[PDB]
Amino acid sequence: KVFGRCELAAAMKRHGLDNYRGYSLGNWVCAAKFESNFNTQATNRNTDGSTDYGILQINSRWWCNDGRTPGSRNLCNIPCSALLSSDITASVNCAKKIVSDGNGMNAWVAWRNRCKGTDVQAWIRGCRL
Ligand SMILES: [Cl-]
Ligand SMILES: [Cl-]
Ligand SMILES: [Cl-]
Ligand SMILES: [Cl-]
Ligand code: NA
Ligand code: NA
Repeated sequence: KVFGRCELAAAMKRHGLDNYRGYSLGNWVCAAKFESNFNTQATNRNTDGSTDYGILQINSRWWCNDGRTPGSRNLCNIPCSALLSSDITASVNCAKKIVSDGNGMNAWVAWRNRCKGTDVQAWIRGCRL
């Protein structure tokens, strides 16, 4: 599924991401835009052989099992393909574990490089939430 901007913000808000660990909703929408262009079916290979999956590009080295990342973990206890669903529950619940790991949203390189220090509230401007 390709979400609209405000549709994704509302979905994220209902699943409890708004101000989760102090990150206002616009941070999450900004990260999703630059990680996946709001497409739940996004996948992208990494140089180390791991793969990033779904709307928040969650990687198979640490967080999910895809059966082809040797020596990896599965800390969200899910198959990586669950992260490609039109239902974002698994992505959101796994992202809550990631953002709580110690480095906050800096775990998402694209958030650090494209969202951190910018007016992220612009990403939810105009939305009925
Ligand atoms: Cl947009
Ligand atoms: Cl914030
Ligand atoms: Cl959903
Ligand atoms: Cl933090
Ligand atoms: Na915001
Ligand atoms: Na894995």
